[PDB]
Amino acid sequence: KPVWAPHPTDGFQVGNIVDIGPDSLTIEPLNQKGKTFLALINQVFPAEEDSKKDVEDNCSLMYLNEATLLHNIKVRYSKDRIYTYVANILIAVNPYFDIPKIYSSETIKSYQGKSLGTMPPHVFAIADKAFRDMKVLKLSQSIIVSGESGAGKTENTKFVLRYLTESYGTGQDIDDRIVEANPLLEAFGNAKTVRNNNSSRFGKFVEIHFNEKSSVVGGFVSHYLLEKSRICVQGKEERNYHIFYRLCAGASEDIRERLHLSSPDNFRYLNRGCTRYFANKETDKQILQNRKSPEYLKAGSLKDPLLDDHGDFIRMCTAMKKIGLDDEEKLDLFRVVAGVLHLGNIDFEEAGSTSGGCNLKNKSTQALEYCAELLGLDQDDLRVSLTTRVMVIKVPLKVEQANNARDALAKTVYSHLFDHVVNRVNQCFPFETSSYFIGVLDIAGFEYFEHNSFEQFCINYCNEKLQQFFNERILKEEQELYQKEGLGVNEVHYVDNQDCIDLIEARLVGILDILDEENRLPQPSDQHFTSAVHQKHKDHFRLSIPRKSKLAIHRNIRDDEGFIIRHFAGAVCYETTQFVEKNNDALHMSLESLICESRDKFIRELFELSFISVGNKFKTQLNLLLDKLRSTGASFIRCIKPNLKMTSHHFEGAQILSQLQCSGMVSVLDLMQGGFPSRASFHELYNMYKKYMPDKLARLDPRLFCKALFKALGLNEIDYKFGLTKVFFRPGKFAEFDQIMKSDPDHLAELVKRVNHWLI
Amino acid sequence: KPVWAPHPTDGFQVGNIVDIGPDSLTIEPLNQKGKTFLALINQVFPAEEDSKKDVEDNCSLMYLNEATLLHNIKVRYSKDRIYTYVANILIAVNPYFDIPKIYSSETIKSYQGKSLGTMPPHVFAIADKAFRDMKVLKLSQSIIVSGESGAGKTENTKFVLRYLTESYGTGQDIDDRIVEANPLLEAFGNAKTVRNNNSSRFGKFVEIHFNEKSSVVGGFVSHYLLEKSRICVQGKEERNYHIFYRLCAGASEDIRERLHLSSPDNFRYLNRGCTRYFANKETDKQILQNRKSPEYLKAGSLKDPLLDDHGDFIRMCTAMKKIGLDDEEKLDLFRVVAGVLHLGNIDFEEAGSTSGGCNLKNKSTQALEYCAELLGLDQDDLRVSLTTRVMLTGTVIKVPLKVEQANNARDALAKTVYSHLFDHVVNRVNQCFPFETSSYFIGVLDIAGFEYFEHNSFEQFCINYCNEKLQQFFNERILKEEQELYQKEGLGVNEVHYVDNQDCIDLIEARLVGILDILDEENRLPQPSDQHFTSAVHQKHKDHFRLSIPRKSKLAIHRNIRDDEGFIIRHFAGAVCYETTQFVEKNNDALHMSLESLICESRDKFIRELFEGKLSFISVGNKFKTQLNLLLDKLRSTGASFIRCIKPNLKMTSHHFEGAQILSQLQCSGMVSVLDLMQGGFPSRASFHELYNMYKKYMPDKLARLDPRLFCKALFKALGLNEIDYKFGLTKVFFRPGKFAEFDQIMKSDPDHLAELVKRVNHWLI
Ligand SMILES: Nc1ncnc2c1ncn2[C@@H]1O[C@H](COP(=O)(O)OP(=O)(O)O)[C@@H](O)[C@H]1O
Ligand SMILES: Nc1ncnc2c1ncn2[C@@H]1O[C@H](COP(=O)(O)OP(=O)(O)O)[C@@H](O)[C@H]1O
Ligand SMILES: [Mg+2]
Ligand SMILES: [Mg+2]
Repeated sequence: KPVWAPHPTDGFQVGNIVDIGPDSLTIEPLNQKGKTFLALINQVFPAEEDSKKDVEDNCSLMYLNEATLLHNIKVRYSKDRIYTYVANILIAVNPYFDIPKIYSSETIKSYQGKSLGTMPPHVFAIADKAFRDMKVLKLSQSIIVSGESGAGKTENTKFVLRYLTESYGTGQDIDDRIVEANPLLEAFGNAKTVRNNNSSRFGKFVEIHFNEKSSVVGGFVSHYLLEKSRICVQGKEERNYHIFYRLCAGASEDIRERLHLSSPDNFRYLNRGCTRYFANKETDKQILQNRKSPEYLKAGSLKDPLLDDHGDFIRMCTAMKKIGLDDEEKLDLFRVVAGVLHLGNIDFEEAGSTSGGCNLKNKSTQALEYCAELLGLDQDDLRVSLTTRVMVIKVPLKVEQANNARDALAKTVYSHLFDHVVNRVNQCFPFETSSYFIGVLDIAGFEYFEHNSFEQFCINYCNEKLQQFFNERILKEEQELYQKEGLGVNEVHYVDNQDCIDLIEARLVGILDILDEENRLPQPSDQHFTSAVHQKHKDHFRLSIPRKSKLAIHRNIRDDEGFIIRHFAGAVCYETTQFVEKNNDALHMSLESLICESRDKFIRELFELSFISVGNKFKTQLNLLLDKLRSTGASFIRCIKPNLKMTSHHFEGAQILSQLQCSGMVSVLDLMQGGFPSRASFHELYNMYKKYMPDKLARLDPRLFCKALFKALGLNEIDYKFGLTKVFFRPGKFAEFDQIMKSDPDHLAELVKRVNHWLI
Repeated sequence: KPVWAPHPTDGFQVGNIVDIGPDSLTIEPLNQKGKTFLALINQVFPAEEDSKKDVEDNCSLMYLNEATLLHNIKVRYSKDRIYTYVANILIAVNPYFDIPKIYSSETIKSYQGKSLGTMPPHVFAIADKAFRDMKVLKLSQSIIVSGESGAGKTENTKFVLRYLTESYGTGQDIDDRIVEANPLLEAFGNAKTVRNNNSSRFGKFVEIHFNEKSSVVGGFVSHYLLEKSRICVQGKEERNYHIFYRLCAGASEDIRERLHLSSPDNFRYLNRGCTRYFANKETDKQILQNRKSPEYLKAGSLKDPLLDDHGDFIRMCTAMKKIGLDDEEKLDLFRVVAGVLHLGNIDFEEAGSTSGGCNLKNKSTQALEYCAELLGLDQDDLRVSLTTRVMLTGTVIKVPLKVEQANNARDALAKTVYSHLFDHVVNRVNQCFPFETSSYFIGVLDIAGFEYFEHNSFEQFCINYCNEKLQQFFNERILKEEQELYQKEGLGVNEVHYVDNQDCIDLIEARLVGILDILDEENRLPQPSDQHFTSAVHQKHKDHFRLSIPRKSKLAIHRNIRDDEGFIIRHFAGAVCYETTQFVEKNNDALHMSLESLICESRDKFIRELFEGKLSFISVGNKFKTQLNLLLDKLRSTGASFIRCIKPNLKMTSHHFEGAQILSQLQCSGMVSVLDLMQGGFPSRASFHELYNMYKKYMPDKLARLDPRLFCKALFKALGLNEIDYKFGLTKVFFRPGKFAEFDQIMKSDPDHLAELVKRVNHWLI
């Protein structure tokens, strides 16, 4: 009798149905006899009889639906239980505080070799299940950690890597080198955004490699789309990459003087964003007064439970030394960071024309001197390369063009530094050969804002391709297997997004190749690119002009000023201004030659028609990643952001429900509950027990020995289902399935004995 | 200067640009000063300076666009010139009257061995180009004749076959035999529809086979999807297959009495359609009064320039006798036709409570007697098989049928007997021109043309799915492979992007989730439902570009159709809304075992030969998919030539060019896109190495010393070709449209010809 009905902020609320209408139900809310509200019949759900209980696996609920799912994970969250299963899929709700001892070395040990369901839900169990599948099925594994910005993807990725390296690594300098290399990646690739204080501005796939003995030999980090625009400008509530602030706050006085550093407000590439440090009462005392910006002295430090610019610098330097980076290497990295900062301080003024173009302002001499010294460049060569350009003819630049050459040089130098850092990290844990790998995927999900540019376009392209993988693995392949085995499982359908992917990535006519065409034209134009997209995709369902938008804020955007992509996760209107500029990874040959001919060996090694497609380079990386994903066994962790305020114990029902809906988790609740996540063929099960079986058992058809074995083990006909060639085990039966699958000879003998006792 | 701007019925109208706005052009129509209309900038095209002229190849126009194409086709049509090229593709506009001597034996001879462009555009030239390619390239050929219903596909297919057999045959009756057998195929496979008085209700692929000497050895006809529903019921403006009317109108009194025939109004399988004969003042006098239905006596005869039920019967019988069918065989065919007619006259009535079944009405005794006698069946065996169904239970037992189920068993038996008769007729025709072995073939494809009506069923669905598949072959061969070749050769030809029609194929034939497979699933269920099938289609294909619910239709006649009662398929040739009622029934080719056993165990040797507890199910859709994939493998393995037929109006009238209707066909056929791609296309090509090697034993040292490309350049220049006519690629030399004659001269391997051209090069080499 009480049901779940919609609630604007809680998602659902308890009530009683008092009336019915076509398409509607009248709901009386709990302890409010008289008051009523209407709801569409498909928005009203049965509730669990016991409202105080919680289940570890959502598949155990009497009624599995979006409302019961939300309530179950709510109750668990209020008891600081952030992990809950949906069969072998994990849901992780960001606690926004450190829950005591749930990631301890003791907690790690307790999860080792334990079947799913034998221990409470946890990321450690997902990591252990991937290890056991790799070890047993002799197949590489993938762990996909999904969710919105601030959901907890990066944190759960670290928990997976720590679990695997601590458990299946002997305990060696080599073994720790995968975990210890992380503060280095975050310093150069993470930054403070409005949604996350430690936002990842690059995607990653971290592979832990194993030998034949299922022991860690080493690892490999693949990185994607480092956000270039952040290098030069940030919003007032955002910062540039952590490294700049860690170096400004933590460097020794000798380092600060050698790099000519000062408080962040002195650098153009930092002073448009927030120049405040992450610090507490203690660490603020360790930061010298000369490193503190006026804003930091007025507003105080930024607050975060773990981020600390001074502490993170010391930790970073300690990690660098432990993984094998010497001081020379460390100082070379800092020199480039400082060089990039001084570069941003170079200002230009119009020349008297007469002679056209621009000059460096006399106030920029000191910045020019510092930048050229740190980048090992000749001062006049840098001065010339920032105010002129070559195109056959050398021509002067206007102020605006000079500001752009300076910003292009900074973005390219920094991006090349990040690539060096990722390669250097890979060089700490290399391996001659491996049998298998366990790969963890940590990358930004589908996103949109008021104004959508190339960055959003690239990320949303990635998630259109990943979505196809998710649909194919969880829905298409799973339901196909049930069909081929004649299990009669109720069919769950999905919209195929191959055409959406085609729109973007089709050869010649794909958006990426149309964009490439534009970059190779004599007069490249964003308007011309956008027109060529609309002209080449007239009848297309997925492609629309901005004037067809539902939102009024887009109706004034011209046909040649944008496009609407009807993505699987919802329509996104893109403003196409600067798509041509952002699509070029190549530095102009005049700037390229200048930096390649540096006096510094380190700088030259960063760089060891100027056009390199950002979109097509990314498509090639994405396809390689997708080939690895498709060739491996896949495990999924869906991270949930509980609120928009980074607060603990603030479960926002409506916001959480929207993520459960949008992620597609709801659409698969009935598939997953009425599914069979564990399976084995009757022949392989029979062949494994064959040498232990007596004639009475051996004479039987494989199907019949399996039947006898399951019955002797106290399994009911509900817990499993026999197909044509395979036996299938329901969710919540992983422990029993692993007991049936255990190949240990003493174990095989022991079970044959149980069968013999059951037959008598 | 005057331009082409849109016109609602003419497609385009000539006008002058007087103003310009942000998205428009203000047009003043010709000779109408002061009057104006707005058009989108994208919809206004340059016109040819000379409006009275016409060009034989549309590639010759100064401005190649849809408006100039339409006008060129129009001007030629007004001068009774129904054929026009788009390089090596032919456009054929149905004249709807006999143009004098353009298909004469004299016209046939004049096209023999002539290169494209040397003679006016004509189907004979497409047939000759296919012959020359087969002889020279040692590769089988296919001629694809496309277009909607009434466009002229069947007529142009006949012209091709007559040309090839008359030109490249023995000279005896053996070549004529392929042509002479046709009245037999049309009598059994063609019928009067609202779009065409002689509509083809089956698809065909006619192969003319050749020996090593490129001489006709024989032929082979492949047939696809004869329409089953027409055998039993037709609309008031349509008829059943021609044979029924030809036999009713032309049979001798002894034949009429032996088959117990009468006027068409006496048969259920004819009296729901139009029972009027095709006749003129003269032939109506040859039809006896006892053959004439009340409707024929009231409304008079049906009018057609060629179709005549009395005359076509005599012609059919004359053709049968000439190709080798004796009277025994002829009478056996007529007997089955009459047996099918009498079968339809068997009516049923409720049996009562005791058995919840039915009985034959006492008024149906005579029909039962006649049917059983003509089909060589026992009367009581037929009575039992039409009113009962055998079931398992494991003892064999019968279960009574309800009236509706017995009407269906009767109709299933008629459709199966008739279909088996048509298969026999196609095989018998193949037996008239067999061959032990052949080197190559020239195949002509004449499929049932794209058609839609007020109400669209499974027949239209199957027809249009096939018309779709052949548009995909055209797209793949002309618009895909062509541009890929130019790319692989580095020619830098401007890329043409067309809307593909593959997504529509996928929707229909995709495994498991395809419409054909979902329909088979439905037939295999305990309670098969059309609504359940339609729901499954909509559920598995959400937001598809080619799938839509019927209420989303543009036409008012489809907006009251329920979601589970139909679907809209967006075909390349225009959106079609299908009513899905009876899709499950029409998708079953199988006859229930009781009816199958009854017809296989006939007393008649002819009937038995027509025919060689579980579910009786054979998929019509998947059987058809398998035939089409086989045909498509054959097409993909041959050199392809295309003829695009155009229907000028919806009234079957001559000298009525409907611009808007014609333009729509030019758009939907991909001709508008082909024209674009020929602005820089190269339909003729050859390896310069293979070309150099062919002349090497004839060329002097001065030329032999040169790089192959250089001898080729010397040869092209010596032959008066300009640098604009040709283009060198990485491995091939390419020639622009309008240079076929010159390219064929370059390619001629005849040693005397090779020597003669080397002499021309030596004269050019001063
Ligand atoms: N399991 C967790 N335990 C403690 N704090 C967490 C946990 N997961 C996330 N957080 C907090 O939330 C922040 C955002 O998490 P993060 O992994 O960076 O998100 P994402 O990578 O999805 O954007 C963290 O920096 C941390 O403060
Ligand atoms: N070239 C032609 N010359 C004379 N009559 C023609 C010609 N093409 C077609 N017709 C007329 O138009 C009718 C329809 O032609 P048909 O070839 O049967 O069309 P389709 O097979 O494409 O539906 C013919 O029966 C004939 O009356
Ligand atoms: Mg992250
Ligand atoms: Mg026809």
